[PDB]
Amino acid sequence: HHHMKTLYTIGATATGGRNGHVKSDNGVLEFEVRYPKGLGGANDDYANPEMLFAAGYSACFDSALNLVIKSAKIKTGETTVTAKVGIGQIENGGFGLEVELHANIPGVTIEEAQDLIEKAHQVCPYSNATRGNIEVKLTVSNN
Amino acid sequence: MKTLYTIGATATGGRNGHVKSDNGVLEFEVRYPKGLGGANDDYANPEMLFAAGYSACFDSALNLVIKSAKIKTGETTVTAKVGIGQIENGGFGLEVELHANIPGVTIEEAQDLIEKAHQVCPYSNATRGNIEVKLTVSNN
Repeated sequence: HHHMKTLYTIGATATGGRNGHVKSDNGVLEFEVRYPKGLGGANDDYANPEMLFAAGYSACFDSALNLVIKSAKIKTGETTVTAKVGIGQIENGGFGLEVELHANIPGVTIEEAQDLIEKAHQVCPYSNATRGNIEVKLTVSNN
Repeated sequence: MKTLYTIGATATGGRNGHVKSDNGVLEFEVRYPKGLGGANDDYANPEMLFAAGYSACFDSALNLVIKSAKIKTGETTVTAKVGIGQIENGGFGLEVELHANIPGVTIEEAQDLIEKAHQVCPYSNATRGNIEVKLTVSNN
């Protein structure tokens, strides 16, 4: 039991089996999902849950990074975050993820950049949700 | 781990957040929802991406489990409801209500299927023990 004061909740529904469909409760997100070619699918034309995880994690981390920057009143350029998500088979026959995250923070020193991403990595819910379970390699640049 | 597939995405845009997968298949804007101080509820956000991804991951795993057993069912549905709140480090954490519906089976069969799916789905494996995932099943 992870008791917290819930600030916001959002739902989504998945249907359609192998040729899947996902829709947020409010319709803001709605699209097809399919297995990608590298997992035995027909093509790479559609989204999949691994891609949704990369999209969500990159956005979560960039949002947390910008909150940390604004809280510190530090001048930076516009930040960028990339998330690369891999899937493979794990020990029980299930499947698991691995993640590489990279942030770029223009206009700061590397010490500042490192401090900022360290804090962002504690703020981001995706980082808190995955810590200890999967590999999350996190690096920062200041280009 | 022997990696079978990898996919990337990039987020940028500052106050006008934008996310794009490496291949352009997903590209959309993100903003804070009203409940977290944002202007409205017209945009995606990372909580919504997690709900979409988890529901799809779990439904995919469930269908793989069903097919491996050659069990006849109706079309399944999975809902994921994702909450966010402040946690002990001063940062923020998720919580999930995950519900599957499996038509055409007994509730005991459905429970067995979701228990197996919860070991297959990468989102379940990645988050286990770090967030509460209330997992239930129906057979409507």
